[PDB]
Amino acid sequence: MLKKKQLTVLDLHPGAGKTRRVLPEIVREAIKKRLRTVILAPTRVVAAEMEEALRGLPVRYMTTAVNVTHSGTEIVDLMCHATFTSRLLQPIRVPNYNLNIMDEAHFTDPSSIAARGYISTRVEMGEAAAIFMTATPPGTRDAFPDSNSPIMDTEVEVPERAWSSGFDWVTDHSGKTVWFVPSVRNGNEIAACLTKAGKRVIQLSRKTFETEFQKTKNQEWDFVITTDISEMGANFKADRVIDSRRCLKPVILDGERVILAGPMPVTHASAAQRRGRIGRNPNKPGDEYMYGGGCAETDEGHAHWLEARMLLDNIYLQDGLIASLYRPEADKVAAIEGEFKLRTEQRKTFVELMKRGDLPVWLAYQVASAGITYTDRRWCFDGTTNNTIMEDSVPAEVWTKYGEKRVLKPRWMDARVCSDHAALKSFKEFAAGKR
Ligand SMILES: COC(=O)[C@@]1(C)CCCN1S(C)(=O)=O
Repeated sequence: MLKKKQLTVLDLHPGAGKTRRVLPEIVREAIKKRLRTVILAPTRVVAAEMEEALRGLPVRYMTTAVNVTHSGTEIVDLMCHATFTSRLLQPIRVPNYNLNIMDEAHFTDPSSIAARGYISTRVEMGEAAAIFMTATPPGTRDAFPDSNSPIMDTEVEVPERAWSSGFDWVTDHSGKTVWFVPSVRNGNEIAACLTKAGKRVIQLSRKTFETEFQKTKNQEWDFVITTDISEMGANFKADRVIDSRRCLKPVILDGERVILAGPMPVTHASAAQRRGRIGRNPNKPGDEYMYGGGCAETDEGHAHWLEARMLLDNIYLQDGLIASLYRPEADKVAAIEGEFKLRTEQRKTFVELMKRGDLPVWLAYQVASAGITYTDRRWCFDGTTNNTIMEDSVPAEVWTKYGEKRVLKPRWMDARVCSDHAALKSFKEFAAGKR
């Protein structure tokens, strides 16, 4: 696999040992051939799992999730997918890695899609080798792949709100369950219901993942309520998965705003990854997978793929050339390569709005291309009356950096800035000039 001009899709079933057995072997061979190597982890929890698998091998961990003293003589770097894309965007020089290994290469966040497009373009140009590690590569139509032990699959009605009766099977269980919900707000309602019934519940989401995941090992639990984030390597010691088979989809309407459409069916890849959390111990057959809906290819027209093109149009590759999206996922967006390319100063603003401002890619692009500087927050208050952000059924309010009390009415409306209590609290601080 290690020869140039070759991208290998390592697609063993979930739990086959791609991380703990296959990855150290690849790394030993790459170190033997003096290949400059990058290992890309989806999250910080996977990066820590990787240090345990690669202990004793000379790897430079470019993450603060690991506390290692680096010798300064390593030719293998390990960083998160987002870190790689971030450094490609920033003026920091990134080595031209001879071998690029992406673990959990099915991740659909904009920074992951952009990293795949960049790496696969370098391979197509004959400059590098690449290994994409995932049981569910782009385009997969099998939601029921192989497992370490047999799984009991059951199509059943799954509650999406609190309930009083009709779902005795949910609470009559004596093992541990991992339940996938379409959103944080939906997970809160179901968690409150289970807690009221005497259950011990832990809730996972993107912003709280590293902190709350530790609780699955530190304390006894009955249920874990999670969003799609637990599809990226998150290992659990569970005997059941309750899968709503639903997710929210960001959609750009009329090129003017972003809405959170749905809940709608997950892809075949997501359903297979959610099921993949159980049936992993060959000595414990009969883990349960209860699913409450079907799959559809909801990745078509999803805004993440448009955002990855916004990222790639602003990364240098060679003169005026721009990296293309990885061919199996290149048709999910109707976008012309280069249409989002910004000049030096607007690009610098675009980067800072995502990196420091913590804004979604699409929203940061609208601000930067309009000629607005990073610290100028006047667009947070001068939008139309139907762009008013609502908190507790009343217009949200902030004190501006001038000391004036104003209604949050952004010129560009992106539903992700107020999708939950935490996101809106962060957007209020941004609009106030607090970061
Ligand atoms: C945490 O998010 C990031 O780091 C990414 C890679 C996400 C999209 C671009 N930004 S950016 C400006 O490069 O920081």
